Amino acid sequence: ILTIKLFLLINQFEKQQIKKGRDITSARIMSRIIKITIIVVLVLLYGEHFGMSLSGLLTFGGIGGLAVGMAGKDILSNFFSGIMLYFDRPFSIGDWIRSPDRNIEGTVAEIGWRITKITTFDNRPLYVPNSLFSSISVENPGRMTNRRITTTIGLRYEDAAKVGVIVEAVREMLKNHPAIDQRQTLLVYFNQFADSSLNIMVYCFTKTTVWAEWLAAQQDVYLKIIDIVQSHGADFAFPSQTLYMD
Amino acid sequence: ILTIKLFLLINQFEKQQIKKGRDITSARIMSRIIKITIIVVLVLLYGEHFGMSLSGLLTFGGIGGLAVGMAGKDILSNFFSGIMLYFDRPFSIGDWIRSPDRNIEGTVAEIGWRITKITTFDNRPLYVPNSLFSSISVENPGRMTNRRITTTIGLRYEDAAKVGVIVEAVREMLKNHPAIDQRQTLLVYFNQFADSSLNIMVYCFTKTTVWAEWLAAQQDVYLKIIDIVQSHGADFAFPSQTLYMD
Repeated sequence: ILTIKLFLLINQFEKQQIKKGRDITSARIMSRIIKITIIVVLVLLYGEHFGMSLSGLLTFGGIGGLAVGMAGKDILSNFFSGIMLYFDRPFSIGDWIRSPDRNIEGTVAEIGWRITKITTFDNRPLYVPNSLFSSISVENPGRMTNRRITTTIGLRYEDAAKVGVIVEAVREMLKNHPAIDQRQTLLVYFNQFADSSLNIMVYCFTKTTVWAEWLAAQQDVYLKIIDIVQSHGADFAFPSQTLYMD
Repeated sequence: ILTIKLFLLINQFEKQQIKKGRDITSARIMSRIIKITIIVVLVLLYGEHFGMSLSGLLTFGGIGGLAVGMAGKDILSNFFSGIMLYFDRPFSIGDWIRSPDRNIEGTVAEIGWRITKITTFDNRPLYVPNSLFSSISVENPGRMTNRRITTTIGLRYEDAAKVGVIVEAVREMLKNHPAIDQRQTLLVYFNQFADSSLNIMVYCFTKTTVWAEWLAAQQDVYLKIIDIVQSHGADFAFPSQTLYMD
């Protein structure tokens, strides 16, 4: 009677799957698989009243369960990480996330039990297995407080007498710029002997976090830097070489 | 009687395989393998009425099942991932899919219990084990909403006085182009001091998702950009060098 009840239940499931709309052969194969699995489980559970030697079933079930346990580790790990994400999540829907270990960059669209769906920046869907969120570092640029501007000014080696005044002028310009956050790091220093130029680092932050506003402020700063450099008699350096001719 | 029944059943299977058309020696070898496997399973299951010490079979079966369990992990994992794909699939037949972790690029042709068959873009079949779809990220360009156009305009360092007007002209041209989606990102800014040029980024989207239409729109935009740049007196920059002669 137990076998009849289980068979009728999975038969109802099978016609349910068919009515949902699916290939018939696949439904038959899945129904079989469930049939054999249920039969094996019942035989192992109900194998003493009409059963066998109590040593054979132990070994057989141990081998089968051991093989199944190592075979299904990844599928179960994904769902376990999904439960963990449900309880403790480092991001929310709509957050732009990133990782230095794997390519998962994009904005979160859906968080599921098995995979997370993320919209990339070329408008494509990306499906990430949940287990990855248990072994890699996740960065959240969507929760940033400032946008950083970093650049290098490469002057000619013959402009060594004007490095200090140029550095001071650039620092003053950055300090008086209305779009620059004055409570964050602000460094302008000459710090590198390059192959063909003397390099000056520029390192600052903007108040805004909007993409277009940050880009506009960066462009304005770059143009002002060009004007400052060219007004002091210096110039930017191309790659240079010394040629000896026969 | 059980052994006779099983032997006759697998013999019928063996002649079935032969009639299907296959090498005779391979069929004999497979029949043997099944013979020995069935004999071992029956001995371990039926080893108490005429059997042995109830400690030897436990150890023997444990060792055998442990070895078999670790030996067959990959084959069973592929089928488990096939079942998972049957129930929860991130793609469908005819979808162009991709992955940043492995080379599986192509359009899905068949989804099976063990492997997935994908048609590559040089018209070749590729067979991907199903377990890969449980540990890697899958991108679906076949479900994209827009096609992206990104490029860089490199102007000469002597064209620094015309960057703003060129940027404004390019932005206006992109804003008035009938093939550009105006509800998506649209950025045109000067954002890089390159080695030999000043770089302007162009970043926009098209309404269409068709390959040929997107390529045609991109070509039209590129030609218009060339005309705009050349009409303002600027020019594109080749790699440049400064040479000092003895």
